[PDB]
Amino acid sequence: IVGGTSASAGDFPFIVSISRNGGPWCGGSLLNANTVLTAAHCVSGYAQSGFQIRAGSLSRTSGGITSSLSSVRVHPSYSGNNNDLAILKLSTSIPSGGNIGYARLAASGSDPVAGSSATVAGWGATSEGGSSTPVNLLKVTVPIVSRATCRAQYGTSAITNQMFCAGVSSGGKDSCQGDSGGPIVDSSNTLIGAVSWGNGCARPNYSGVYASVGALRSFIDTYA
Repeated sequence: IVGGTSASAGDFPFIVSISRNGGPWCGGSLLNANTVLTAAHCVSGYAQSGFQIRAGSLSRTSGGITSSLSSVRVHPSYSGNNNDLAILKLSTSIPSGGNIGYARLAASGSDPVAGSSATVAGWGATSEGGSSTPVNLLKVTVPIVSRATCRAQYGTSAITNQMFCAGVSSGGKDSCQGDSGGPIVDSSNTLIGAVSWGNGCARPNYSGVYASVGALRSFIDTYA
């Protein structure tokens, strides 16, 4: 996260860190005791056993409850950056309570409205190409950018009906590498997306692009 502040305990009861090979990698969202939602690109085709989920902590490396993976399922229409969601099943069930809870999802068919506030969180870099990453979870609030404006930035084909965008024209506030798969929420803390892709991080006039939960509820609902 670029331009962020430290998340407080319980800000995102459902957020998980996804370590890979013992190191930082991605974020995700705990949907129920045995299921995490993340970005497909975080997991597709990689060795499953390299991943470890942690819930209930502001750190990636201690606190809360861990699990390995039992299975990975990417969206059936995943292609390039499009439809960038995956369902992970956990080898260890994670109970709600305390600072752990399960995500509530954006309604099917919903689409975040330009100008509304959104908050994104993760353990990723604090600058584009940064090598260091924070111990504790960061968050940042950015407005939704209309799909039309986002298509002006990236091209028409590049931004689909299963993506939405968020950021500020001046840049300086965004998700970045290592934040992929983690949550973006609306102002009510309802999960509206997963961190997906963008041109660099926090660049002027290049929004962050998010996989849209509202557009992808059939997949999520079927397999969660």
